[PDB]
Amino acid sequence: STGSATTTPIDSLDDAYITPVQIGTPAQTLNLDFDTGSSDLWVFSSETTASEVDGQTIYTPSKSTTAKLLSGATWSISYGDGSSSSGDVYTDTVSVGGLTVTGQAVESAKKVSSSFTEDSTIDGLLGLAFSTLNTVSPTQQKTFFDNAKASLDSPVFTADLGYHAPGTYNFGFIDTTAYTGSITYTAVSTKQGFWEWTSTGYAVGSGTFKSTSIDGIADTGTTLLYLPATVVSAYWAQVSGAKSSSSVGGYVFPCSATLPSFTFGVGSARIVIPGDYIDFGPISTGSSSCFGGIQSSAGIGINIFGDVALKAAFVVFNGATTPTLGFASK
Repeated sequence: STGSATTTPIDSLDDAYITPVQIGTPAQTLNLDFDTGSSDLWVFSSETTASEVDGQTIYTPSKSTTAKLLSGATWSISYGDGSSSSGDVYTDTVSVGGLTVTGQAVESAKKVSSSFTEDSTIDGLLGLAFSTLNTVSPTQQKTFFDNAKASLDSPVFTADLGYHAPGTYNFGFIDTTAYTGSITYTAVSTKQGFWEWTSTGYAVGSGTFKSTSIDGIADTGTTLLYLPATVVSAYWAQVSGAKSSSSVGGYVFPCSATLPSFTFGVGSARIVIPGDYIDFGPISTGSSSCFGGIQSSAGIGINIFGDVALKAAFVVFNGATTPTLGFASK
């Protein structure tokens, strides 16, 4: 089997992407944030504290003839941005772009933190990291991809995120029309549960490529590109007036600037992030200070190849017995 679904930016900045997902019988369609940095499929639901729902579409398990309470199971998750959610668990039928999994753990939120409430466009998350990170207790649950893998034509999914435009998540096949040149594959460590890999270096604008190993994670659920402070300083030093602002929480730059591109290495190959992809717009409405899309990871503990980087590429998440990542230009 295969599946193919369009993923759409939630706003004019590409802060996140939502993909429609059918849950239950009859189908209830929710728009979920596909997140290769986590491993829980959780939804706003009829069980979510009413004051914490503000415009999201909810899953109502009592209206699904295929929903079954996973008795005793609870979940609770905290994300790198400080947001969180928790609740109980049903199993139900879940379909993405025509690919159907029966018995998928659907984690029903009883509580969500304010950032989720405040984002009316995201009805939940669909985790695509390794199932070892799934938070369901006492019986850890598998991701949608893990459950689907055996049925897929090939044990892969691909992320093709758009810049200010829709893109595609495919399951079970590699669309050879969706990228240019060849796909370069690189090793993955699953030791932390992430799609963790080592970039071979970087370049700023037309500058020379610096060969240096940068370990990080391919994370569709993180907006920006988070890299070591040395690398980020070298990038922003090429932008007149750019500075790190403790009050804003990162590098800002004059909105009048034209940003240089940023290149990252995948083996001997190179992925170029156009400068425009690094512009996240005014820090507050009407400001002439703009927020940068490349930020330091120094306070995180891990480097994160988030959407800023991934949307410059066609990305293969290869879930073969030894997982690997593939990147192609597009």
